[PDB]
Amino acid sequence: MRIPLVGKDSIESKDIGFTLIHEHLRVFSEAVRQQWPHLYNEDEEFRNAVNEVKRAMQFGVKTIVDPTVMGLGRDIRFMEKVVKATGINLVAGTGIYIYIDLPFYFLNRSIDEIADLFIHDIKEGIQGTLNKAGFVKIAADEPGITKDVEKVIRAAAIANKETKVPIITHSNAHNNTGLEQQRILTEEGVDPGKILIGHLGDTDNIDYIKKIADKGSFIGLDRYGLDLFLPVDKRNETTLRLIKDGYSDKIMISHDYCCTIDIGTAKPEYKPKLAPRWSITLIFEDTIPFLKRNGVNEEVIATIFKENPKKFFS
Amino acid sequence: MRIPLVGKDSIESKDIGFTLIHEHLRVFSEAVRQQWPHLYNEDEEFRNAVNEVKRAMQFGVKTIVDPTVMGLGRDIRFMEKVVKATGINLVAGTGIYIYIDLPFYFLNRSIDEIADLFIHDIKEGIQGTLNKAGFVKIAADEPGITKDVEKVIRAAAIANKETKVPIITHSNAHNNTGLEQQRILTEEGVDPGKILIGHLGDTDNIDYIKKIADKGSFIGLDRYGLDLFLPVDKRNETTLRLIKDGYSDKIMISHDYCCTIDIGTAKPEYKPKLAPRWSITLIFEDTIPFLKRNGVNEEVIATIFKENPKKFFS
Ligand SMILES: [Co+2]
Ligand SMILES: [Co+2]
Ligand SMILES: [Fe+2]
Ligand SMILES: [Fe+2]
Repeated sequence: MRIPLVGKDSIESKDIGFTLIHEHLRVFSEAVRQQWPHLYNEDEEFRNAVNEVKRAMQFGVKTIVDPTVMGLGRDIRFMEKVVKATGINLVAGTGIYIYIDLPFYFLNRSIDEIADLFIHDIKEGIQGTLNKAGFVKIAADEPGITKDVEKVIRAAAIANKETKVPIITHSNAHNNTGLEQQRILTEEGVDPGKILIGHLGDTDNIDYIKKIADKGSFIGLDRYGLDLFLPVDKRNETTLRLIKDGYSDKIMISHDYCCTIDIGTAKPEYKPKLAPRWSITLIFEDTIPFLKRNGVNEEVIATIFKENPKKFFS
Repeated sequence: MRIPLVGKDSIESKDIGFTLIHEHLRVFSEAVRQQWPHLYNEDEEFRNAVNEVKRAMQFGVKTIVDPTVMGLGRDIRFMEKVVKATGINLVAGTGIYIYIDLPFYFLNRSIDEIADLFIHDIKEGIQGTLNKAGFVKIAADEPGITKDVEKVIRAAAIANKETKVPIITHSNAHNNTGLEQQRILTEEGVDPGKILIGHLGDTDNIDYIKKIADKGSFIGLDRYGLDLFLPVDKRNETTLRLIKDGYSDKIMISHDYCCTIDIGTAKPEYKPKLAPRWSITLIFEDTIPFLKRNGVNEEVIATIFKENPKKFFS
């Protein structure tokens, strides 16, 4: 009776268990898939998602939070089927993922109208189902905090204030967008501890990363495996340094893995150089063992993957 | 047989008859409708489109060309439903409607891959049906010819050269985008006579409009009713001037009417202010009568609404 789950009764936050806070069962461009269905294979997508979730569960993952929202091809019914086939705790979200402008629908519509969409998903349910959103996802990237990006951020703040769900962000680690997202959300009255500023693991600039944590928000070291953003070894070094400097209670770790994704960058022939070891279980194979043999106590692991998510959703 | 029609056998261009070259049965943002179905009412959308098309047919319209493509919510099955209900000849298109960047799908994809999508729709069919595209639609607006906009234009050229279908554009009448579209397409080897440069009726700058006509392309005086872009009377004066100057061989006229559109700008409360007399039959009620009492004969009306679309699709 707190965190809504796809295809299940809602759960208390104290019962979330070991959590992967940022993974995607499937990502696609809504307009492309609608216009050219021949490009997609739902059987393969389902197979890939089920296989990955099953392996995560074998490593002890109890809950997966999937920030696929408008602009990334959120499909609650696809998510339902994956849950059915695996028994995973899956937290679905609402929100809008844009880099520049909103869809034309939003021309001459207020921030209130946008927030209403989020509240609908949180209180009523997603895409005509009774599966409810457990959080709001927003984005900004290379283009910075544009007018429309800002509208979406302020709409997310309204939704959090009304429903108490936390906010997960996508940011670009190199241009201050994460710090700006946090600033705007907190100014709108969002509790800093209800914000996860995403993709900060894409940089080794620990001074910037600590600024965000210092202002009270979780920091997303959340793209493990995506070497094109930052290699695994450098991520590991950065994660280890943050832990040693006392930032464990702010750290969240994940892969941002896409069991299937439709962008051209994700073509199989680019995998070897861009993301050779990227999968939903890389941290069990590399990161966690690495931390443990570099003096990191098990209590820190519990904090990052259990306590922090519990707090985020409380 | 030459021009494919939705839900009908293809027709020869000589049988196209009185044509509205740019009208929309329904426009929506794909991602918004997919994520928040509660905002839409397909019954109402269907009724609106059927009612408008029936009135157009009563006034002698034989064929409607509907350039709703990716980015505007093309839905071939909705189009089929309207054809069945009305008996209209409906030409559907392929293409991409963007102002700034392509959907993320297109990250690291070639211009050829884009063209392949268009060729698929033209040669195989649209959205898994046997209804084929009869033209390619591209756009550019206030942001100008961005890198991604330019890719789409060049993709349209490949599609035209390969399949001979014509190209219809959306442009901004005030920033030279129409002229640039024409230049890029012709430089790629597209026959200027297979291009309609759209939304030129949004300006009363006849020197600009004539520049495009002189270069061999049709000029889209195609937003009659949309006063916020240019009021009916000034459009009429511009149209009449171009006709008196001898340009009826390049003129195409339409409303760009949307029987339903989901953008906030089109909320009913704004209609009286922005587009009070906008509908799919305005040119029958105002424009054509206006031209006639200004000495324009039935032959010129025939050239614009029958002969020009015939040539365009030949
Ligand atoms: Co992201
Ligand atoms: Co247009
Ligand atoms: Fe993500
Ligand atoms: Fe249009």
